Amino acid sequence: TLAAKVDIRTQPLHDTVGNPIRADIVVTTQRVRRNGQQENEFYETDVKLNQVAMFTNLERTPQAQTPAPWVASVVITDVRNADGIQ
Amino acid sequence: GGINSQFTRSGNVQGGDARASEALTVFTRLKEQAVAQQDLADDFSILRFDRDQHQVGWSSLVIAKQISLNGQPVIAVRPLILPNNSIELPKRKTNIVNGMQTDVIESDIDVGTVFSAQYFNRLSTYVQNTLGKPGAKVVLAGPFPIPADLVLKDSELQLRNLLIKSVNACDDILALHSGERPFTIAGLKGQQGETLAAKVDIRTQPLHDTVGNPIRADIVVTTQRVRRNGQQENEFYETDVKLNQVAMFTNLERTPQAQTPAPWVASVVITDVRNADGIQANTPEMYWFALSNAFRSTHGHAWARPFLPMTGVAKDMKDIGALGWMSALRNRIDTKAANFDDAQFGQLMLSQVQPNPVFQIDLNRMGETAQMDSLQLDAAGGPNAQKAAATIIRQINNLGGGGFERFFDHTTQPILERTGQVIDLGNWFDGDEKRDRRDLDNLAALNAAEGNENEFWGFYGAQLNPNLHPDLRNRQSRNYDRQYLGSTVTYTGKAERCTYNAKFIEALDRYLAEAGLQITMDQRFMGNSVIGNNMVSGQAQVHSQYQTGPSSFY
Amino acid sequence: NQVAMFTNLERTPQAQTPAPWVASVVITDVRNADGIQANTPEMYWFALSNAFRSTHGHAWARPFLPMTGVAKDMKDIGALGWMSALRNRIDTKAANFDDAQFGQLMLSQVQPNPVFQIDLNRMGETAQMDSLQL
Amino acid sequence: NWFDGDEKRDRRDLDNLAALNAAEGNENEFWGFYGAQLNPNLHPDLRNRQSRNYDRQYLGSTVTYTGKAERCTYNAKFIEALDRYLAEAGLQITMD
Amino acid sequence: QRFMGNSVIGNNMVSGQAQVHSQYQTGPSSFY
Repeated sequence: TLAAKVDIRTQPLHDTVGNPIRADIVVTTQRVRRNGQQENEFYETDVKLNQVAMFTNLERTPQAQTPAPWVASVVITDVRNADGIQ
Repeated sequence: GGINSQFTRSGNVQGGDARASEALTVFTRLKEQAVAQQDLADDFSILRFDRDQHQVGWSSLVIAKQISLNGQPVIAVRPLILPNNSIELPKRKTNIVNGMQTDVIESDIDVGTVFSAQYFNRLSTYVQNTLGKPGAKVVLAGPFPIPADLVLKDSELQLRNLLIKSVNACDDILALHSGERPFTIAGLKGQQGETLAAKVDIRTQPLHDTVGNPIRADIVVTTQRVRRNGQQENEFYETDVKLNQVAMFTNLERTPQAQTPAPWVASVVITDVRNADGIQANTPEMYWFALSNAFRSTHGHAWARPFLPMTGVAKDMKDIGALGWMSALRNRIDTKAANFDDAQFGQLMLSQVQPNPVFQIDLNRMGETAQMDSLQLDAAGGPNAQKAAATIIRQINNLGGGGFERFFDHTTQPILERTGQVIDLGNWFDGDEKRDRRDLDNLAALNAAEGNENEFWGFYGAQLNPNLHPDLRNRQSRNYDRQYLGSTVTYTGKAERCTYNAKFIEALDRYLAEAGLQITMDQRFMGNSVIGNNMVSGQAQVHSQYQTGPSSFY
Repeated sequence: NQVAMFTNLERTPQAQTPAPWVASVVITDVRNADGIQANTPEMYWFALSNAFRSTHGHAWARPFLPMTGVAKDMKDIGALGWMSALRNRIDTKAANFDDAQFGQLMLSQVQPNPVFQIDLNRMGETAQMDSLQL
Repeated sequence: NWFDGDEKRDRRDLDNLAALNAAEGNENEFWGFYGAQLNPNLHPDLRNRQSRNYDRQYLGSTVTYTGKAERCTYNAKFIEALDRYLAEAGLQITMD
Repeated sequence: QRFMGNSVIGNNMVSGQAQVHSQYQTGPSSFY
């Protein structure tokens, strides 16, 4: 089965040339192949496919002063595949 | 997986471990250099245990030396784990329940859990297949991981010392399996009119491991040979007169009594036990002889010496005045004052500290003395409880003649006790130099949190609460260290704390003392401490209704 | 079987680490089940043996804890603080007060072990055993 | 037995804690009440008189005496010996 | 003479408690 794991980060991600990229929320997709008597304890075979880096930002609607004043907008910065996949 | 084989784009990316080949090359060059300088002998081999083609958590380096005993080959191995920071092992998930809600806890995996029975079985099979002997017997000599965040390009001396020590350990285990003369104190007389002296020492800078790992050490007890004759020659020159060294530090524990006995009890923790640098041999009977020096620290209450304030500086991390926060007066006792001195320091220690200490040891299954720490952990409790105790008793009997039964009875007396406490091993870089993570103790936490008792009590419960799950305790301990110490903490391993039996230490000391071992070494009135021994118990002897009713029984 | 018990506090004569007060448990009534119509001497000791079992989890101190909602003020345990180090009484029936420091109070002012006593009566239902014990 | 406002109750409800609650801060009166119970020097009739006066003072006017009883203390070792003998004799009782 | 308390109740005290029915991971060892 395919499982998706969410993650919250505080250190920025890095590009292939060392360029930092802001990333607060990281969503990944993995392959879970846990059978009954699974062998290879503590050893994993590259079970990971995708990775998306996201961070949220707040925008204020122009209403003078029940709806909330602020609206949360999520910005997608980087989309990439697994390192193993060429 | 199959995706790469399904598209097959030209070029290769990743798929390799680069912290094993370089280490192997470095070790081969170091071995060649050592052999060239007539430091070792070309009789051992160095092999690589790749994780990729063996499917294991961590790659390792193994140093195998083989001999022949009665026609049966014997191989001794000293694996060296090689953790890498470029890859992440999958974490371990645990579930706990609180009321109507269930949550998932993500733990972390240490080096110790990687080295399991299956790992050693695969390593032994690989070594047997590589060396050409399928049925050869394989005996472990003690694993020793190489810590991460260590640059191998400029650490040649530590690696060289580690290799020589590994060869020495392999020789030691091979000699023990072959069978040699046990080390006894009867051969330490020297028949030359010398005596053994023990010197106590108080330190402030941490001790260092063979790979630069800091170790906290406040009290150091050593044993030396004093050979000062009449017209002694060689002035200012000394010939390696030193045998043992034990590093100790004290910690305070509070008994649960509501508010004449002192509120706090002092517990002494033994961190490192080692022999002299000159001595290249390590045998089981030397370990107990070195450990016997720990009890000698109570000759003049030397365990309380580090507690007294130093003049001129105040790090405010080990201040003893914080002990007064929970005393009868809410505020703290103010040291660093003109009036304060040793005159009432003794009064404070008498009125708030128990006179007798407690002895504890921080056993580590992955340290330098792993082969004895594992044995003591097994003797503490488990399926192998009788065998370990019998082996320990046999070793103690072998050291110093025999007849240990007159002082101890292992049949109906526990040797070591497990307190159910797990201690992290790490280092935090102070402003001046790298220090040890174990510097944070009960007194340090009390100093950090001036008056808020609830936070300190939460921290104290985060260590030894039996009701709370161990993973939560580890999480709280890792959060508190970050809160207090700093952002430079780097964990390296795990350790367990155990408490020795009170009678066992005294019996061992008395047995060694009676076995011909003689060790020599080194104010305002307060009242009469001897008048209370003589007290009359009795009282002077001088000559100077119950209505009933009918009973069916009689 | 069924045994009815209630605890009472006695004060040892010590002038001012041992707790000032000692708890004494008084056994009032010992009886068998309603269905059983037989009364023999060997059942009395079997029933009385149940009295010692009340100390399995310090169950003798359970009635002392305050009840929520009502306060008859006749069995209040806060009066024990009148002769304590502080002159005033400890104020129960408060938001902060709970079992967290109730155990602390019992440890610091009540002896851990109880005392067993019996109120023998030569004219009660079990007169033939009360007279023998007297 | 003394008739409470709601229903008839038992006279033994008045104990050391009840007397301490009734007398808030006057320690001397409570000490006199405590001595009225187990003073060996004072005669038993005076102790009964004081105990009958204190009950009237605290409980109420509905007290109605019915009999007499005596208090005794079991031996500490006897209870433990009896419990151990019954336990070793094949009796197994389980609870929380 | 004024009463001060019961000096004999403390001699009789129950010492015991009511008697009712109601990990350890290891590693390789060279010794055994």
